[PDB]
Amino acid sequence: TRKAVIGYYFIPTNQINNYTETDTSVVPFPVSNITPAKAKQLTHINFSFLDINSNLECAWDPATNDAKARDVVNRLTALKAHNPSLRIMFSIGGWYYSNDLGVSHANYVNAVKTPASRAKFAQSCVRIMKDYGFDGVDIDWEYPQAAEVDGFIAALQEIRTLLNQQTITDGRQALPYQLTIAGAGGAFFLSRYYSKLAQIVAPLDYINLMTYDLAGPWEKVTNHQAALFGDAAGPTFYNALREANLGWSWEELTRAFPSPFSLTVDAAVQQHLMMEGVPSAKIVMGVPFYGRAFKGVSGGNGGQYSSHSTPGEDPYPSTDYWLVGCEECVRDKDPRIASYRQLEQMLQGNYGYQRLWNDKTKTPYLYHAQNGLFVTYDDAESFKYKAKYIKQQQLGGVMFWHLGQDNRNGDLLAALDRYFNAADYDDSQLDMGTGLRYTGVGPGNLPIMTAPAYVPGTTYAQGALVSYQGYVWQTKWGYITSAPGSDSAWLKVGRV
Amino acid sequence: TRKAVIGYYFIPTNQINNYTETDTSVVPFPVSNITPAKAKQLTHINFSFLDINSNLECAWDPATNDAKARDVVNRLTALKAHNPSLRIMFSIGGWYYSNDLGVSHANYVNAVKTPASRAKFAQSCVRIMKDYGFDGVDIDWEYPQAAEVDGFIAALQEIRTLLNQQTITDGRQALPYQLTIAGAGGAFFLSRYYSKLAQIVAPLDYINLMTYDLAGPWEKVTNHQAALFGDAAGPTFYNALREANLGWSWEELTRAFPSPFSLTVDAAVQQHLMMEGVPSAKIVMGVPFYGRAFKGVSGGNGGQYSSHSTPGEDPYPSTDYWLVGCEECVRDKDPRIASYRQLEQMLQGNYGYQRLWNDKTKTPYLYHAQNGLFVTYDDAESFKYKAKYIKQQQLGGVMFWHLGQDNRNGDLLAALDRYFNAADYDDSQLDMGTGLRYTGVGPGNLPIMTAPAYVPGTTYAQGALVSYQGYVWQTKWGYITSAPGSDSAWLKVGRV
Ligand SMILES: C[C@H](NC(=O)c1cc2c(=O)[n+]3ccccc3[nH]c2[n+](Cc2ccccc2)c1N)c1ccccc1
Ligand SMILES: C[C@H](NC(=O)c1cc2c(=O)[n+]3ccccc3[nH]c2[n+](Cc2ccccc2)c1N)c1ccccc1
Repeated sequence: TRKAVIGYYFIPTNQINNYTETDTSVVPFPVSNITPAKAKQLTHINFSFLDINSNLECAWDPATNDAKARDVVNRLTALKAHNPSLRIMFSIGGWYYSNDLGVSHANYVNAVKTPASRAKFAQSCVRIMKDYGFDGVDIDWEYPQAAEVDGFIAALQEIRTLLNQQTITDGRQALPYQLTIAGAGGAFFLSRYYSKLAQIVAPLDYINLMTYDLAGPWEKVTNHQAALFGDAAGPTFYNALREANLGWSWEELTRAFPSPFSLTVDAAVQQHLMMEGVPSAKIVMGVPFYGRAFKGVSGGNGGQYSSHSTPGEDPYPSTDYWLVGCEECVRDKDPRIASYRQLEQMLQGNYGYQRLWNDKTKTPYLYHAQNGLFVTYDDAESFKYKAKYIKQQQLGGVMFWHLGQDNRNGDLLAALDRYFNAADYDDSQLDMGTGLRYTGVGPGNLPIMTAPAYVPGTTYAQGALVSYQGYVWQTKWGYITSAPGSDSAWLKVGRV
Repeated sequence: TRKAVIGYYFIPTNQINNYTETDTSVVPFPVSNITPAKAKQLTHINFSFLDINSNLECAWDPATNDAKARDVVNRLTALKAHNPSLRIMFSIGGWYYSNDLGVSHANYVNAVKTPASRAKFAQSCVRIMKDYGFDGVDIDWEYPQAAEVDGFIAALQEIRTLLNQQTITDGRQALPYQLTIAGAGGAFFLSRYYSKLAQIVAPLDYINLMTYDLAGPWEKVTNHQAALFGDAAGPTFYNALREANLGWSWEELTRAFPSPFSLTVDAAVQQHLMMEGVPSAKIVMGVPFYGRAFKGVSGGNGGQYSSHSTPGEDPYPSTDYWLVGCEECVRDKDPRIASYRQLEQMLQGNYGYQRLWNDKTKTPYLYHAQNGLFVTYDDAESFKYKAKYIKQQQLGGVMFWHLGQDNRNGDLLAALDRYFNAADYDDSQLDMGTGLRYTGVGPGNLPIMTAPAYVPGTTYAQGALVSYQGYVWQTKWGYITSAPGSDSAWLKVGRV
């Protein structure tokens, strides 16, 4: 099965209203920049962002010019002529709209609250999709909380029902309408809905893990924002998942959620695989096409794992644009975020940066010795290890944020497509390194084991192993006289 | 309120069928031994044991001679003339009848399954109580498993209704018919039903904690079988309660069930008090009137905390009676258990035993240097700390197993009555020692705490404390934008 390659296309309302394909000063990345070659390297384009209005329906930003917006979407759907597998999705949400303190957060909470509101919202999604020519629905709520999860899920089920009907009605069996979400890529936000991952994923074609922004100005110590594996010299974090409303025992929580742990991409993938009902083929690994910049770092380790003096406020509170060489940061008035395209021209422009590599996290980073700057980002070389990981773990594919941040040649997108599909690329000997792996074990990734069948009437000692009702169980203490699952003495440790 | 003093009277079927008050070789402890003075020192006598037959009704052992059994009961109920507060209870169950592999275990499991079976069993309990002149019903099932608890509880509720009605019908408002159980006194067996303690205790007058047999031949290391507080030099155990179906988070389970922990009487009491809905006044501390003997111990600490060569099979598999001086062990064909009366005479006979004292556990023990023997037991001085504990923790009183194991002067029973009621006994200065206390915290023992009210729209750092909806909550990590109780980030740490 061909791996998914899901690239976000984000364009602000202002850029839609003044859309042009001939002037980077108003629209830096028009649809024209997506050539036929790039469209063939993509499987999905997530147009972003749409929102949920106060009428609890999916809708565009009220300031959007509908005619210009329809034209941009048409420019995107025209790309399907170059790739009959391409889907133009649209995304509802994003951090700005849907975060706890975001402008529209209440609309997300209310839209999923009742059967009537969910049916009304679900219909609005399909309607938006058919009216504008999209190929599926992507929900990016960051993030539903525990009491909202069940309503959120019933909404996803309802959208799945109407999409499947719309697929049959439209004869789209060859390219069915799809439903996806962007999921959390770190344990803290994941813990909000972690216990109900199976029911969340069941109606989805993919869950796109936002396995980036694992470091940023909101953290006291600088770090890699999308490390694949852990670095023992780097910071560790409290495993919030051991506090999720799972209803598991102490042993189960401990074996599944070691704490502290390394906040890595591999961690977020394994934590999804630990739950029953979450198939690997539905997991998509997100990767960033941008870097995160810190100032005020110390020396001695290339800027890694150092305290810093980067403002953490949103938006950027000053007009001090201290990322040398990033005049795209001047345009956006924020020196903390730089696209891969900008970072490339910073490296080749003699600005004082060194490209260093951490062979444990398998990610690059830039260090500025003179002004004390640190940048964490990804490139075509980090994508080689992540692509092999995707294949080894039988994941659904890759997602990235976002297209407009690739270089003008599109090397990041091409690298991803190459690593999955190029007949002349062979990563069988690529060294995945000795960085720390996430070693938790849960109900969904229990190892295959063999054990004698349980015998009623037997008294088992501590550590005895038996097979029962499909699993291998182990006693946590001695003198066990009841059956596995009947008694808290038995721990599930193996499968089949 | 007078503290309860509940003494079990156990007499096997063969002793009932051949009952005599003139021959200790046939009946070692006839009812005659309980004088009016001793009768005034008791509040309850639990006659034991009755059983549940295959008709799912309460009944005597089929081999019992009914006329002789009535004679034994009448000798107990006649004692009520010397103490107008005394109740002669009868107990259903015990280890031999009700343990998982016991002869009648299925009858207990099946009796509580349905409304019809529970009603039939409950009525049989009242019918036995009135027919033989008992004053209440005591259930000693060792122990109901997790799936049986709800049915067990509905059975206890149903007995409560018929007892309350029977009290009205008989004009016994002055001495109402009572309902009790013996509960587990150690975490392993307690974990079977721990989560449902409140609903179990709700219909009861008392739950009698079997806070003994916390050491025995089934343990590899010798230890005190009823230590009041923990000895750091002694063995520690896996805290099974952290594996019970409580639905708590990792932090809550860890806060409530530190592990490993000292298996003590204080542990079992505090673990009951940690649960909401379990009033201290209903908790009764059991104490043993017998000792447990081990052979093959090493020296250096009086036989404490040593490996041993004691058989653990039941019954005792040989005729090797290695407990010097214990003639009663020869009669009973088991050198591992000795009544306090017998242990006293062993100390009086120059058999090689020394009485030592552990001032951490507040319990005595015997050590035999010559043959390497160790005995854990209780006496009148250990009862001084346990009686003071009962008063300090506002428990309902004391229970003991069993009357027939006291000496003929009744010093153990007289000691308990003295420490609770004698005007000339003063334990106000008794030093409870520095033994380890059980420090767990749960919902029934959350401390009162004060914190500023939670503020919607605020971002909290890690460790912040707020008051909300009746509790004080603490953040387990930073950047918290959700309400307490709404999210896995908040930990209940105090009550408002
Ligand atoms: C999609 C991706 N990421 C966000 O959209 C975003 C993610 C976080 C975040 O994980 N996060 C985690 C923990 C605490 C705060 C916080 N805040 C976030 N802010 C808001 C923000 C805050 C401070 C500084 C900059 C931005 C955000 N916009 C992105 C978007 C645009 C450009 C590049 C990348
Ligand atoms: C009421 C008290 N206690 C028992 O009646 C008893 C309690 C256990 C027990 O807690 N326990 C806990 C864990 C594992 C096994 C086990 N077994 C028990 N056996 C049976 C037994 C088995 C092996 C060796 C000796 C005795 C027992 N009779 C008693 C009764 C009469 C005379 C003295 C004391």
